[PDB]
Amino acid sequence: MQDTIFLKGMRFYGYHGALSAENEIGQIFKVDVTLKVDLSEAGRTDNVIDTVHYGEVFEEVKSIMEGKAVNLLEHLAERIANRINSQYNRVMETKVRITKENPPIPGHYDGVGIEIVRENK
Amino acid sequence: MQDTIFLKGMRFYGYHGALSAENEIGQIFKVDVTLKVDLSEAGRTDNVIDTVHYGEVFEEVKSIMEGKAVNLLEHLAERIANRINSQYNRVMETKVRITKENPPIPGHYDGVGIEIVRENK
Amino acid sequence: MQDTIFLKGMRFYGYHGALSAENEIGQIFKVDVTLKVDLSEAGRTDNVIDTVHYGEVFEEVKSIMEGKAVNLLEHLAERIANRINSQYNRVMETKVRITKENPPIPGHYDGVGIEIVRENK
Amino acid sequence: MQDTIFLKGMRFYGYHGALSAENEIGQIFKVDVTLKVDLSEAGRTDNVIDTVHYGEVFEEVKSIMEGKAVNLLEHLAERIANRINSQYNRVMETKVRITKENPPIPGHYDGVGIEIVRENK
Amino acid sequence: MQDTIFLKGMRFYGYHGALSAENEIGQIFKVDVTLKVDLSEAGRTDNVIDTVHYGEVFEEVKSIMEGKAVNLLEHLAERIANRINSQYNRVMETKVRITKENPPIPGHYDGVGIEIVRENK
Amino acid sequence: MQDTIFLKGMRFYGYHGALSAENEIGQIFKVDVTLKVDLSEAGRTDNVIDTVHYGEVFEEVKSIMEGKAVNLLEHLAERIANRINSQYNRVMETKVRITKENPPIPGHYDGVGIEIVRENK
Amino acid sequence: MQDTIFLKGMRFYGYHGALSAENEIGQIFKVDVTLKVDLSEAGRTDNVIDTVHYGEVFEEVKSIMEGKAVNLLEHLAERIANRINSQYNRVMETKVRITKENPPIPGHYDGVGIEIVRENK
Amino acid sequence: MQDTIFLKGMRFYGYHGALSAENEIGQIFKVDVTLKVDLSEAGRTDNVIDTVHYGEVFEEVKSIMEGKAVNLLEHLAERIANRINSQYNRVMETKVRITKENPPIPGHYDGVGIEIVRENK
Ligand SMILES: Cn1c(=O)c2nc(N)[nH]c2n(C)c1=O
Ligand SMILES: Cn1c(=O)c2nc(N)[nH]c2n(C)c1=O
Ligand SMILES: Cn1c(=O)c2nc(N)[nH]c2n(C)c1=O
Ligand SMILES: Cn1c(=O)c2nc(N)[nH]c2n(C)c1=O
Ligand SMILES: Cn1c(=O)c2nc(N)[nH]c2n(C)c1=O
Ligand SMILES: Cn1c(=O)c2nc(N)[nH]c2n(C)c1=O
Ligand SMILES: Cn1c(=O)c2nc(N)[nH]c2n(C)c1=O
Ligand SMILES: Cn1c(=O)c2nc(N)[nH]c2n(C)c1=O
Repeated sequence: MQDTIFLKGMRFYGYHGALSAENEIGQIFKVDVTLKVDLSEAGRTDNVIDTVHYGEVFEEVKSIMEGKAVNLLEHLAERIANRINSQYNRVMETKVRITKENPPIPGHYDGVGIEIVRENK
Repeated sequence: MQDTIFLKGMRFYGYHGALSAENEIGQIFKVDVTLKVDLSEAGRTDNVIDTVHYGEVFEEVKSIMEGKAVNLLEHLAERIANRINSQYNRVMETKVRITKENPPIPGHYDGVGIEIVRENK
Repeated sequence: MQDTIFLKGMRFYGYHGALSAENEIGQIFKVDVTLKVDLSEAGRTDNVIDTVHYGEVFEEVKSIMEGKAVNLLEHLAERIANRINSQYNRVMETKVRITKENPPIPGHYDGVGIEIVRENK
Repeated sequence: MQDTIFLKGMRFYGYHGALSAENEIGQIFKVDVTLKVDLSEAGRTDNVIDTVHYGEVFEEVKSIMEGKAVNLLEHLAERIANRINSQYNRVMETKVRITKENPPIPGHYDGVGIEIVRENK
Repeated sequence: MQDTIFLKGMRFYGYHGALSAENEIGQIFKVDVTLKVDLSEAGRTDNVIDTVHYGEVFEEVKSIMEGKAVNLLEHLAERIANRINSQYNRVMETKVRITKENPPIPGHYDGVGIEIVRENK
Repeated sequence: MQDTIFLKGMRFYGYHGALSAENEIGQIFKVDVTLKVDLSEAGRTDNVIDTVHYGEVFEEVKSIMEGKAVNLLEHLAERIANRINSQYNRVMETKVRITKENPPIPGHYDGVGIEIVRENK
Repeated sequence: MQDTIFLKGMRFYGYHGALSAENEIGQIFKVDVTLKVDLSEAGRTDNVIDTVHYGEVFEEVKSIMEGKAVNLLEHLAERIANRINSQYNRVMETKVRITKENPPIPGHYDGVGIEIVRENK
Repeated sequence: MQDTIFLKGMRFYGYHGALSAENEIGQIFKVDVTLKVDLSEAGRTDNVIDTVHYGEVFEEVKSIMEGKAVNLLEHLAERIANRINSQYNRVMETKVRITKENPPIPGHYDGVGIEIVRENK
């Protein structure tokens, strides 16, 4: 099964970061979420109830990215993946990518970050 | 076999959507279509008859994206995949991606959507 | 005097629009603000008090773009220009540009909108 | 008066061109339209009747770009400018820009084209 | 072995096409070439003789894209793949992608095209 | 008179440069050309003879950018402006912009260059 | 005289900022420099001595952007403009633009900043 | 395990190259680094000590890209991969991509380069 649902380039202003100054000032975090879901029934019925609603998905992502400040990107991505899988049975697997296009790194790069893939149990 | 034929970034203005206001106003839908096809004969002969004509492919995609208004993206992608496979034997498999870069989602993201891969029977 | 202060590409999700469906669903509004201000003293002193603070400027723009829903872009731009000039004497003139990259217009365009220039009285 | 209304990046597939092969095949034409209009009343009242409706403007542009095939870009831009000024008194002046990003020119360039500014009489 | 050598976004103005008008006028063709090659020796020695020279590769691609006019993209990609493999033993496999961002297709899309992967015999 | 004709982003691979190594290796030069021309007659008649043909213009630019290697950008832009004005009476003024996006400058910048405006005598 | 010399998109990682946390962490500053200079002699002679060398210009900009940490953008732009005019007589006027694409501003915008134009005395 | 850590679009100005003129003048090298690392513990603990610090990673990449001049890209990528794996046990595998967007290649392409994947021993 290679069907997916996606939310690309979501961006949030949060105060996460290991450096005290990071949590003080804050920055923009870019998030990509890809969910493994079978979409043939929904594609057959045309009934939004036979699939996963993204607006809802976006609400989960948001509430986490714009919530309490944490240290690592790995913690935010793990809270999002775990949160999405717990609420939706149809999501067979969840992939979370978080990019920090402007970390406290003296240099020229397009962005830094992490990505994780969490299968639904 | 890893050969493909592609039509990237096709965009259509349709009135699909689960929200009544969506079907009223309308929006732009971006579509990516990748077809699995063996192109060595055509690459050998140089005869357009030994391959799949995209302009035709685009016509199928268009007629569906700019046709009657439906509820889900999964329905549009399933009508396109099913329609392409039924008309072309050379297409061993069809992948359809539809992006809604501006859904009724209060936030900042690059786009939301779905993707499906339908092997030809 | 050709010095300016600028805030480019600010984007807000608001429910402004003349069509009822527009106010229902909402969309993203992109805003560009250019202020006429003499920056030689501040450039000489290096004292933020001798110039106009943008973060503050952004707060004014935001509070208007993300406030009550209105009909026209001309009303939002006029509320922003009038609001910026009333609060800052150093701003000799204010230019406001608002773009609706996705209005209820069946077609392919990069965006539509208005721009106004309001000298400070 | 430096207020304006704009429609940027409109794109149409038309068959205009001096070369017979151009009119046969066709291409995409990108159009930018900037109208000189006083928007303080509309910005004051918030009444769409006190300003120029772009969707209407876009309809005029479209009907010309997607109408009969002509030879020059100068003819299309002159038909659009003349057409916009004749229908709207509030438009003090109209600027039309048409770009042919893919003319029959053997080379590497981003695009070619013309621009005209037509004051309303 | 997942090492590769690449030449991305090469663009050529050629007169290939099935439509007579296409061969008359011409257009820009974008080409992506990815070659499978083991680069540890060259990465170890730092000797350009232990690897595949791209400038040479580009010369082969060019001479084909800017040579006699043919009908299909599949023919150009097959002439390039076959030509690269015949001249270089180190290339274990060659992938050719050709995009026609402006074919004679009445519509709005980012580009159309084909891709092929040819293992070296 | 604010009408213009334009050729944007033309790019050529030439060996111009003050540094011997520059003339040896070569680089890509990006060129923008804006010509002042009255386009109302041509816009009225639709006759390409009542205006300035760009393809021709591009040929002049090309023959200079891809010709003998010189030292300065100012020399190339002056040869182009002077060449365009001498051949076309309708061009009331010519503006030439040449960008070196990759000069021998150790740093991170989008590009360097010059621009000149030459009225036709 | 409308000739200019330009350096666009220069970017530097500096620790300037009014907020202590800003000077601690640092960020990327984007700089645009446009110099008013008559380039007809240099365009006539082709002698780099009859014009202003940008690499040198870039060195001045750099040494200031990557030097001691200051409070305002207005101070950096004033040090650059003043520094360029003092060293080059041919520069009739200097324009400096500095953008902070990621200031400590909780929001979504493309960038904030200032611009100044300093005529040479 | 499909988790990764990434640093995309890092760019450095180095003097590497097989052509003497290349080492003389220099150019910008773009680097992409993807590291295979298990991020569930760190995602669970939120402790930066349970993962690989990128700023450190960037320092290794930098010191190599901005160090002594070498001949091939394969040598730089092999020094980076080997250097990252030797210093971090958590990195199960390292992928290095280096692009030369402006090599001494007379043509129009987006960039050329190599990529390697080095599993950690
Ligand atoms: C905030 N933050 C992170 O999340 C992080 N994750 C890794 N792997 N390294 C990190 N650093 C340095 C950091 O500052
Ligand atoms: C129109 N529309 C869809 O097609 C859709 N598909 C999914 N999975 N969720 C959807 N929502 C919320 C929607 O409004
Ligand atoms: C919401 N809205 C506007 O603000 C507007 N301003 C002009 N000039 N025309 C407009 N239309 C059609 C609209 O729907
Ligand atoms: C279609 N077409 C034009 O409109 C045009 N306008 C100018 N000035 N030159 C032109 N050429 C060559 C052309 O083919
Ligand atoms: C020039 N040309 C092609 O190469 C081609 N290849 C496929 N598969 N279809 C094609 N058409 C319609 C075309 O015009
Ligand atoms: C090739 N080249 C130029 O054309 C040039 N023009 C100015 N003003 N400065 C220049 N330098 C340094 C250069 O190398
Ligand atoms: C660092 N910094 C500035 O340079 C600045 N310049 C203006 N006008 N406002 C500014 N703020 C808020 C700031 O933090
Ligand atoms: C500097 N340099 C390289 O690193 C390289 N690597 C390959 N495979 N070919 C190369 N050429 C031509 C070059 O000039």
